[PDB]
Amino acid sequence: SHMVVELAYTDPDRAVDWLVRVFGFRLLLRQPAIGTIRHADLDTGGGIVMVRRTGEPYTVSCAGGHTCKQVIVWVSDVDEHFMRSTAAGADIVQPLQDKPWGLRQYLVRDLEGHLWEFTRGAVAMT
Amino acid sequence: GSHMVVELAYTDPDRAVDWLVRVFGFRLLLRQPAIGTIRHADLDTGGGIVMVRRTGEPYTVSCAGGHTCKQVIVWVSDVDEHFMRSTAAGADIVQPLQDKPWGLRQYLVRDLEGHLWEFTRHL
Amino acid sequence: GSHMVVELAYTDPDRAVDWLVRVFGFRLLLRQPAIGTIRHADLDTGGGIVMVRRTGEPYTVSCAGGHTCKQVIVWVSDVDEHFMRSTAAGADIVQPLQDKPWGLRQYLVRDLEGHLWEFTRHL
Amino acid sequence: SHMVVELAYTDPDRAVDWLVRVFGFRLLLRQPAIGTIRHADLDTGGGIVMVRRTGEPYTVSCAGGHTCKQVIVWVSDVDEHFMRSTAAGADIVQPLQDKPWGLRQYLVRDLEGHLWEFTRGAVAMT
Repeated sequence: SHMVVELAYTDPDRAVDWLVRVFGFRLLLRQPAIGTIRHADLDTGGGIVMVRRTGEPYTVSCAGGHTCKQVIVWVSDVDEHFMRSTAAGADIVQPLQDKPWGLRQYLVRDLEGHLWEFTRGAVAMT
Repeated sequence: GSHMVVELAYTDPDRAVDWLVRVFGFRLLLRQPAIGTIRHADLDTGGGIVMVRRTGEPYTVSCAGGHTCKQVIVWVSDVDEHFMRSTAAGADIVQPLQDKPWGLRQYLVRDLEGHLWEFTRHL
Repeated sequence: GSHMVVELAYTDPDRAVDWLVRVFGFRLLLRQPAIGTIRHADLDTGGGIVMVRRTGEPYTVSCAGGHTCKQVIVWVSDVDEHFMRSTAAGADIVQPLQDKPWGLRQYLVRDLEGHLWEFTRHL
Repeated sequence: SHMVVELAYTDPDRAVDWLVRVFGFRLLLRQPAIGTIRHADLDTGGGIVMVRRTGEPYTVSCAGGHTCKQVIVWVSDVDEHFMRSTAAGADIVQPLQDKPWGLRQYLVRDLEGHLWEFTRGAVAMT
């Protein structure tokens, strides 16, 4: 396979900071290294997303082909995640709930209104 | 030492693994969890891995959207013997084995979920 | 006898083939056309085929839409030696080689077009 | 990798017949075998498409997840293709033209308004 998820923000500078603080993401790579952000790769703890500016020339050759509005992230500890987001006063759309199909999850909007869903042996044959 | 992994979503991974092993002759490498219904399985094709996942439970971060039919492309050495096994197993043949411009010998089969598999004699 | 084929679109297939052979150690199996710039190339990974295509020229019938970045998943036997070659070639490392829950050793690299490649020590 | 292209029609019966006659497609598989069409696979001469009803229960488990409105088909003989479509009086959106990037193509709408685009050595190393 599938697409890399890419997110477009009016200003990625504040978005990167907001996502790291509220959602506990970590910055892996940023471009340019110094100054205003044109591109950044963030570890969500359930995979990486690309964040970019709405418009401009793109730094990545295959970028700008799609833009995601609703992201699904699988997280190890969803309660602690839920606790950090609400303590920061994020726009919770749906409070943390057990779903009678073996999942617990919540919905939340980020600082620019994009919807995020956060949700929670081996036998090798030979 | 390298293996390309192709991720495919199935409604019933238990039945999909069984089907894929029986019909295509893939080999189960790994299943998760150990007990009960499979949520995730890795299958060796002999040249690449098929990662079977339950619908709605992708391998990594994803954008929200529907379960769609995938086209899978496979090169095989003996496409005639391959077609004969697929047919004997009762698979749904979409395009029967035929010659195509150049040296191509290929056929097309739909799996139990509806994914399309194209098997070609090394193109 | 089987080989899974993974199709990937590149703006400059000539440079992509060169890059992929040099950086990842893939092997050129086939190029089309014979003379001039490559429009299509097949690359052997040792366990699966990468089909390089020019952007806007897909392998088969398609729905209209943009050129997007793909995530490619690869299992490797010696991920340490693999990471050392990628780095020496100057590839853009997104996630440096690290241990992850279970027995996982993986890293992530972006290719010249921007596709993401995840290399893991047999998961 | 990519999706199979699936097309939804108000009545697939007429659509299948129309596509075979005007666009020169060939029916590979139909469901059910007898009676009204719920599902059909058509060879376009540049790959296969799935055609189905708008709604209903689906016969294919992975179907109904997407629906394509604009299809791109690569054809060996685009002039003959163009000639057959116009002789049948299909809604040509864009007449057959050489494009200064090495391609010749035309745009055309089908009987239910979906947009179709029709467009036109080996060295093994080892």
